[PDB]
Amino acid sequence: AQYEDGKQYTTLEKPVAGAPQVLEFFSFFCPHCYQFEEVLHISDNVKKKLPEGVKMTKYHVNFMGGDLGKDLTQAWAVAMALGVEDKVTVPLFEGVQKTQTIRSASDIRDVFINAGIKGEEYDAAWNSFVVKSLVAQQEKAAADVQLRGVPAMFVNGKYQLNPQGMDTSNMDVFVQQYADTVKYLSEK
Repeated sequence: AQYEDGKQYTTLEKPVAGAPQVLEFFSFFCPHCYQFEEVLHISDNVKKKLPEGVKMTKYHVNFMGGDLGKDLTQAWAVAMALGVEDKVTVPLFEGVQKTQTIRSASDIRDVFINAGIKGEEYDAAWNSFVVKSLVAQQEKAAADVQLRGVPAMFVNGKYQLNPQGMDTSNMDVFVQQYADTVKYLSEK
C-alpha cells in the first residue's frame, strides 16, 4: 500500500489503553527536538491537519541531561499547569542548546521570569502537588510506551511515527509527510 506498518509508522506490540490521541515526547537537550520545534515546526503542522476534536499532548522526558533533564521535566510541568508553553519553549531550547545559558534550576526559572511569569507564581507551581502529578503523568506516559528515544510521536497509544521511513532531502516535504501520516493514523 501507500501507508505500511514498518514504513511511516510502527505498531506497539503492547497497546496503551487510555493514552492521549496525539502524544509527542521531547527533551530540551535533544538536537533533533530543537530541529523539530524551531526549524521543522512539526507540532504546528501536525495540528493544522488534525481532524475535529483531536487534541495534541506534548511531554518532556528525563533520560537526557541528567539532573538538569529532570529539572526540565518539572519546569515543563510548570509550563503546562500555568498554560505558558508557547512562551517558554523557544527560550528553553535556545538556553540549553544555542546560548548554553541554562545550567541550573535557577537559570530555568530565569526564563519563566523573563517571559513574565511572576516569581511567586512560578515557585508556588514548582513546589505544588499539582505539578508533582503532572511530572508523574509525563513519566507514566513515557514508561507505558517503553520510550528510549526522542523526538517521538504516538497515535492513540497504538502507533509510533517512524520518521526514518520518510524523505529528508526536502524539509518541507518531510514535514507534510509526517503530518499526513499522523492524520492517516488518526483516522485509522
